[PDB]
Amino acid sequence: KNRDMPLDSDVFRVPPGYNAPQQVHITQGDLVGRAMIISWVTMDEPGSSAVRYWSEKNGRKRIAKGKMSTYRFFNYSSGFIHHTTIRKLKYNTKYYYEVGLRNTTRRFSFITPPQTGLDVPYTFGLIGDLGQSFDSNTTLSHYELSPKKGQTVLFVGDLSYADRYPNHDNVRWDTWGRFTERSVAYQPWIWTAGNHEIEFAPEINETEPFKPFSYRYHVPYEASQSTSPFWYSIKRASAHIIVLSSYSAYGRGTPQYTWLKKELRKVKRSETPWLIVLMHSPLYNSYNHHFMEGEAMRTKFEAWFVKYKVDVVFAGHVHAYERSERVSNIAYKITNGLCTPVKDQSAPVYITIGDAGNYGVIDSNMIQPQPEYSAFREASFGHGMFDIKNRTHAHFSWNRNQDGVAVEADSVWFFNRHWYPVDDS
Amino acid sequence: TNKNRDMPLDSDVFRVPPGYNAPQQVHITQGDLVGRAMIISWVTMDEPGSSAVRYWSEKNGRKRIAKGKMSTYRFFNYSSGFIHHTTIRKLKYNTKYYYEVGLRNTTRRFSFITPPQTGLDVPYTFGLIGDLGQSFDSNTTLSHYELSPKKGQTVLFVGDLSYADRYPNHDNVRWDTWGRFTERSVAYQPWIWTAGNHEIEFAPEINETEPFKPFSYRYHVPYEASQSTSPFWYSIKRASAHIIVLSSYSAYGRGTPQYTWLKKELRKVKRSETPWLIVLMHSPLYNSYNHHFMEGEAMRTKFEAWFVKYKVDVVFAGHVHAYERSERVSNIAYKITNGLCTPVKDQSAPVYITIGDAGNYGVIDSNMIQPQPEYSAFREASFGHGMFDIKNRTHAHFSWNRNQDGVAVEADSVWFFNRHWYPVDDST
Ligand SMILES: *[C@@H]1O[C@H](CO)[C@@H](O[C@@H]2O[C@H](CO)[C@@H](O[C@@H]3O[C@H](CO[C@H]4O[C@H](CO)[C@@H](O)[C@H](O)[C@@H]4O)[C@@H](O)[C@H](O)[C@@H]3O[C@H]3O[C@H](CO)[C@@H](O)[C@H](O)[C@@H]3O)[C@H](O)[C@H]2NC(C)=O)[C@H](O[C@@H]2O[C@@H](C)[C@@H](O)[C@@H](O)[C@@H]2O)[C@H]1NC(C)=O
Ligand SMILES: *[C@@H]1O[C@H](CO)[C@@H](O[C@@H]2O[C@H](CO)[C@@H](O[C@@H]3O[C@H](CO[C@H]4O[C@H](CO)[C@@H](O)[C@H](O)[C@@H]4O)[C@@H](O)[C@H](O[C@H]4O[C@H](CO)[C@@H](O)[C@H](O)[C@@H]4O)[C@@H]3O)[C@H](O)[C@H]2NC(C)=O)[C@H](O[C@@H]2O[C@@H](C)[C@@H](O)[C@@H](O)[C@@H]2O)[C@H]1NC(C)=O
Ligand SMILES: *[C@@H]1O[C@H](CO)[C@@H](O[C@@H]2O[C@H](CO)[C@@H](O[C@@H]3O[C@H](CO)[C@@H](O)[C@H](O)[C@@H]3O)[C@H](O)[C@H]2NC(C)=O)[C@H](O[C@@H]2O[C@@H](C)[C@@H](O)[C@@H](O)[C@@H]2O)[C@H]1NC(C)=O
Ligand SMILES: *[C@@H]1O[C@H](CO)[C@@H](O[C@@H]2O[C@H](CO)[C@@H](O[C@@H]3O[C@H](CO)[C@@H](O)[C@H](O)[C@@H]3O)[C@H](O)[C@H]2NC(C)=O)[C@H](O[C@@H]2O[C@@H](C)[C@@H](O)[C@@H](O)[C@@H]2O)[C@H]1NC(C)=O
Ligand SMILES: *[C@@H]1O[C@H](CO)[C@@H](O[C@@H]2O[C@H](CO)[C@@H](O[C@@H]3O[C@H](CO)[C@@H](O)[C@H](O)[C@@H]3O)[C@H](O)[C@H]2NC(C)=O)[C@H](O[C@@H]2O[C@@H](C)[C@@H](O)[C@@H](O)[C@@H]2O)[C@H]1NC(C)=O
Ligand SMILES: *[C@@H]1O[C@H](CO)[C@@H](O[C@@H]2O[C@H](CO)[C@@H](O[C@@H]3O[C@H](CO)[C@@H](O)[C@H](O)[C@@H]3O)[C@H](O)[C@H]2NC(C)=O)[C@H](O)[C@H]1NC(C)=O
Ligand SMILES: *[C@@H]1O[C@H](CO)[C@@H](O[C@@H]2O[C@H](CO)[C@@H](O)[C@H](O)[C@H]2NC(C)=O)[C@H](O)[C@H]1NC(C)=O
Ligand SMILES: CCCCCCCCCC(=O)N[C@@H](c1cccc2ccccc12)P(=O)(O)O
Ligand SMILES: CCCCCCCCCC(=O)N[C@H](c1cccc2ccccc12)P(=O)(O)O
Ligand SMILES: *[C@@H]1O[C@H](CO)[C@@H](O)[C@H](O)[C@H]1NC(C)=O
Ligand SMILES: [Cl-]
Ligand SMILES: [Cl-]
Ligand SMILES: [Cl-]
Ligand SMILES: [Fe+3]
Ligand SMILES: [Fe+3]
Ligand SMILES: [Zn+2]
Ligand SMILES: [Zn+2]
Repeated sequence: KNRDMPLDSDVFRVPPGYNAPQQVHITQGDLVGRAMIISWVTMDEPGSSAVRYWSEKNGRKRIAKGKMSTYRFFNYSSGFIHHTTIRKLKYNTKYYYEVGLRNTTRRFSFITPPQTGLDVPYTFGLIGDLGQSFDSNTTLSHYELSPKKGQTVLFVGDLSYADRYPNHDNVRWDTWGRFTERSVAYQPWIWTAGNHEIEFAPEINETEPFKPFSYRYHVPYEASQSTSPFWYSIKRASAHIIVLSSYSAYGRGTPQYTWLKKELRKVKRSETPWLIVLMHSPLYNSYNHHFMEGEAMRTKFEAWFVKYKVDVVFAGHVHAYERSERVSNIAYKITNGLCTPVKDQSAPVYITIGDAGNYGVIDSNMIQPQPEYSAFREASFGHGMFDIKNRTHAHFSWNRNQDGVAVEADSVWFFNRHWYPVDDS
Repeated sequence: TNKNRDMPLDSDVFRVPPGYNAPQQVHITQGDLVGRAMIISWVTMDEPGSSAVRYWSEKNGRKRIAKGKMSTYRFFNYSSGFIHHTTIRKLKYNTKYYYEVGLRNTTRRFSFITPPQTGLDVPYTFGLIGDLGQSFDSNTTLSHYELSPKKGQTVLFVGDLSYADRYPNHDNVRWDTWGRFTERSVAYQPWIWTAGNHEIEFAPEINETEPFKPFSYRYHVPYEASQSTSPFWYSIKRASAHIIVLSSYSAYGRGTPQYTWLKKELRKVKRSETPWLIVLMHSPLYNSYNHHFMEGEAMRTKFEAWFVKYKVDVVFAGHVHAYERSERVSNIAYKITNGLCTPVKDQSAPVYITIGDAGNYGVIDSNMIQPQPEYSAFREASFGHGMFDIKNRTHAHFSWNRNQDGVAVEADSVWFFNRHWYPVDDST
């Protein structure tokens, strides 16, 4: 039943050297891709928050300075968490960066995206509910061996599953950071907050929602004028990506509601044709597990997604894969009986991709027969790839952990809802 | 937009209590779970002053001192005066107490009457006031409440207090005036506070990004007494009623603090101690007015089935500037593809009452969905207030009084039959 990887697993090895940086991870640090947040932990002493970096093209070494933080959770004391934003990066350029400049230096690299534009191709990985089981490791292996070559991971929430351990044993956040480093140190992952990040534990006097996650994983939320790390937007290549918080407030007048309504107004499909929404809890879901948990946010935001021609909504939370038809359920007025989802070519596709591994359990129970709103579903571990070719075409594919790394078990062409709104069913 | 109907600053209801550093904007609310405590609140403008409260019952008369805390805030270019909150505890039930504030310079005296101990057949009269504001209509509603022959003993307040956020930069002076205006009631009987959308004051354009800041500095609630982690949701018991206060503009997704709190809190209700189970929220789950139609749908998906499972007697809300009383219905059978989305009569469900018509800034919400739906019993766009008069464990009498009527006329009334002790069809 415990399918979590043991503490002495190779993927959790501590990088050697006195105060060697560990749990190194990067994410986009600005609105348009010219910056990068570099994050890592030192365990032996605070160390330096400086990052040394240079482009392959110019080879000029520069230093950026950041900030160190620590937290406590019950009887756990963290190591020294560093976050440093490197700025004014050149587009479409390979950079190297080094952390741990005082004692044990470690070097990594990333490639900045091209400048935002109509036809800029870009390959997004889709990972959800990863955890640290053996299944999780297989999914990560399949992602990094994919011939499609993902360039940025859109991560739809539920990271370490540390909160399943006694007192949320936050050592299991540290192991998760060491395990995922082999990917996220070299390409950004775009973070969404899920229910396993809430860690609301009044019984051990831990009452601040999202505390361990928010200390460890920073996002560039001020760059889209959000007032909270849990909802924010970034642009990358031909995509505008909106990250939402299933477990924050979204009533009319609340910060998240206000921010999203204004952010949708700011989207420019003439600059980023692909409009992508990330959230943890799926609004369309025909699995037994968490059935209808997404109704609340759906009543608030579904009609806006249709009005603004969102291309696709990605969610996790359900430990399985599902791809909806383009559907809407926005005509209900309490007493008019109109509560059945209908085919709606102006609506986004809703994809559930929470099947990366969690702690080793798949959600296999489905409502039968498959409802008309659901196009394809399967209870298998795996990951997705959203591969943009240009302003009109993107190719989505789903890869199963039991298939070869080059095998797509589901795949479908997306026709852009703004630039090429022809029926893609 | 809209003609300015707010009472002007030199109005008599806004007069400053005289004397150097005289306490103003005095208000009280229940300070504990069961009614043996009171939070005393007030503002001093000239200097910090003392947070001490001198209090004594009229029977014995032994004078005691409770020590509280002082705080201040800024909002854009506004700086608050000095805000005091002080909790008097271990009071005797059903007892008149005198209390005094301003002990260093200008003392002012007030009084309150503690409720009886909680119990199955304890009568008690609650006023219902929503979306009050500080227009001339607001002043009439409060006058009608004060003059009611039924004698309200505690106000259940369903949100939208001062409407200060309608002024430029939310001119927080209009919080002070509202405090001075409502003192003539709330300094002498508790008002039970619910947070509405006008308390959010989310104003990133002037760098004020902390939800509820002015409200939460000025109005405290005994939220830790029900083991809540936030002032915006909590519960209290008073006489024969168990009152649950919820926050429409906080998170209530599964696993969130409020959601988790409410689910545990409902399990603590014991209808043999407090037979009347009452919920307050700002945004109504049932509402057949065009203004804010279906805004309550999100919370309804999370909580309506719980209200029916625990046989809540009544849910009070404001937000819509009008009056409405539902039938006992539920709409909890929907499963996406089973097509069951019409409310049905359900004798385990509460009655939903919208009572957000106390005045606001002088505007009534008169556009209604047509025809009146089956789930709506009575609706009318008039300014007024309600009274929930508990007689015993089986009967409570609700009445609605209109500002255009005499203070003793009820344009709507209905006997509530208790859902635990007497679940009889009380419709119409
Ligand atoms: C943060 O708080 C956590 C919760 O308190 C700490 O974890 C607890 O740490 C205590 C140690 O103080 C553990 O208790 C001990 O468990 C010993 C284990 O022996 C077991 O080994 C065999 C292996 O085959 C088992 O099959 C069998 O169960 C056997 O008992 C035990 O020998 C000790 O007696 C001791 O106390 C046990 O006895 C009590 C007396 O009645 C029992 O009531 C109780 O069941 C105790 O287990 C405890 O198990 C552990 N709890 C959990 C949930 O993990 C944590 O401590 C840190 O982590 C643990 C795992 C240890 O390594 C500990 O040394 C370390 O400090 C705290 N962390 C920090 C940083 O402070
Ligand atoms: C935006 O991106 C999308 C997705 O990539 C583009 O759509 C693709 O466009 C390419 C062309 O650029 C299409 O590939 C071409 O397909 C034809 C037809 O293939 C079929 O028929 C063959 C016989 O006719 C058959 O043998 C074959 O197996 C298949 O069944 C191929 O003939 C063609 O290959 C030949 O031409 C190229 C070009 O010189 C040579 O290099 C080859 O050696 C061959 O001689 C080529 O592979 C592809 O099918 C499209 N994909 C999809 C999913 O539609 C899109 O292009 C635009 O839209 C398509 C539909 C066409 O109208 C394009 O011409 C058009 O540009 C991109 N949009 C823009 C504006 O670029
Ligand atoms: C972690 O990294 C710091 C900074 O690089 C180390 O501190 C530095 O250690 C050097 C030893 O190689 C010190 O310089 C040496 O001084 C001698 C004569 O004093 C000179 O020949 C020449 O300048 C040498 O480089 C240097 O002063 C020191 N810098 C400080 C303390 O700011 C640190 O070394 C460890 O801590 C210091 C306090 C010493 O005790 C070292 O022996 C010890 O290894 C590094 N820490 C570890 C654990 O490796
Ligand atoms: C508001 O209330 C404060 C506190 O009561 C007043 O300040 C206090 O004034 C006392 C004199 O009335 C000061 O007396 C001190 O104690 C003994 C007697 O107990 C004196 O014999 C001795 O000389 C001390 O000075 C007391 O120090 C002072 N407390 C403070 C300042 O914290 C205040 O009075 C105003 O300020 C004081 C300083 C005097 O100048 C008064 O004339 C003046 O009115 C009160 N303010 C007002 C406007 O009423
Ligand atoms: C709880 O409180 C309700 C409301 O006050 C009680 O119901 C009321 O009981 C009164 C008896 O004390 C009734 O008054 C009498 O009415 C007749 C007309 O039929 C008059 O001629 C007579 O002079 C009295 O005025 C009153 O009508 C009634 N009100 C309602 C709305 O029903 C209730 O009493 C209990 O239930 C009622 C239905 C009767 O069975 C009563 O006998 C019985 O005690 C109170 N319940 C409890 C448990 O205390
Ligand atoms: C708000 O409503 C209240 C209650 O209806 C009004 O109170 C009335 O105003 C003052 C007290 O605030 C009282 O004034 C009295 O009348 C003469 C003037 O004719 C005055 O000179 C006397 O000294 C005396 O105090 C009046 O009796 C009182 N009425 C009551 C308590 O029933 C208040 O005016 C209203 N304010 C606004 C702005 O609408
Ligand atoms: C997780 O998956 C990786 C990648 O498949 C495994 O990496 C292997 O590590 C061993 C020793 O650590 C090497 O000898 C192999 O060459 C690696 N395999 C590949 C394909 O690179 C890793 O062992 C897995 N860890 C766990 C705990 O399952
Ligand atoms: C379907 C028609 C348009 C959608 C709803 C817009 C109309 C609501 C605005 C209003 O007419 N009234 C209330 C109000 C005040 C201030 C902020 C509000 C934010 C959201 C809501 C109300 C607010 P009110 O002024 O009555 O308090
Ligand atoms: C059966 C005991 C063995 C281990 C149990 C640990 C499983 C926790 C994580 C999980 O497997 N499921 C979460 C979940 C499941 C069921 C109900 C839930 C209700 C509220 C929130 C989450 C819920 P998750 O958030 O991951 O879906
Ligand atoms: C305060 O006001 C506006 C917020 O929209 C902005 O121009 C200014 O930079 C803000 N100051 C901050 C965020 O420090
Ligand atoms: Cl270092
Ligand atoms: Cl809402
Ligand atoms: Cl939810
Ligand atoms: Fe999960
Ligand atoms: Fe209102
Ligand atoms: Zn989840
Ligand atoms: Zn309102």
